[PDB]
Amino acid sequence: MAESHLQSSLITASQFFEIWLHFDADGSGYLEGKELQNLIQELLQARKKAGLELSPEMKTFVDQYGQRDDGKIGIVELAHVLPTEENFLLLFRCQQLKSCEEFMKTWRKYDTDHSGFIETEELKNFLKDLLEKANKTVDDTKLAEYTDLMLKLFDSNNDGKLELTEMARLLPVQENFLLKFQGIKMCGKEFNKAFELYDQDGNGYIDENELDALLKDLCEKNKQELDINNISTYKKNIMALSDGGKLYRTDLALILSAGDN
Repeated sequence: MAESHLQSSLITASQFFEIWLHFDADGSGYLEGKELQNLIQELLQARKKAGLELSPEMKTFVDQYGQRDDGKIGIVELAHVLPTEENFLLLFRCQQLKSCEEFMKTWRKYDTDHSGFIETEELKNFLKDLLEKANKTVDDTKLAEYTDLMLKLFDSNNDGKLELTEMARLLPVQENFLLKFQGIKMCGKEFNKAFELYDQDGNGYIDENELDALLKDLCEKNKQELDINNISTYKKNIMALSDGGKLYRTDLALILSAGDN
């Protein structure tokens, strides 16, 4: 399989994911630790095997990441090491067109009434908006291949819908909260409980201040991931799923749930 897809095609990011899953051991949804050197070694193998040199990004991926033992990557760093789909990647570059959080403000923009996760026809419309912004057109082999892998690799209940952490695995893991938040996971159950606790006004809604309270709670719960030097930063973050400074709990149900709702 690796032998094949690595040295073949214009790997879309579903098949990319297959190759990735071929060494995404932990299933972190991020190429974790030593499995990167495991990747990297199969990559450089596929390379020297099929007689393809390990191109300076892939070769540097071994030279700079072949020792990223305590490392972790999203689809982002590998998507241009394994040359996935460079033009399709432009929308993937929209997850990194500024930040890992402000694009999330974009992601809920299309959805219906902001359900917190885009549905099928709605994510099948998500790309259309993106198509109007990539300054290209994002061709059929970009739009569908890409819309589909988002909608699949992180379909949270196999409903044909889209929640964050695929687009957020395709998000730049820099100032994101999206990987810390996969391990931070309360549980969708205490998630529901805590949200009711964050709803201390009894409004049935939460605004970005109680969001920092969401995090004062969380940090003091999972300080190995959520740290007080960025806690009002995580407030900055989740704030971007919610609507108008005022968080409806529909869109802040995937950050801290677990990767579900």
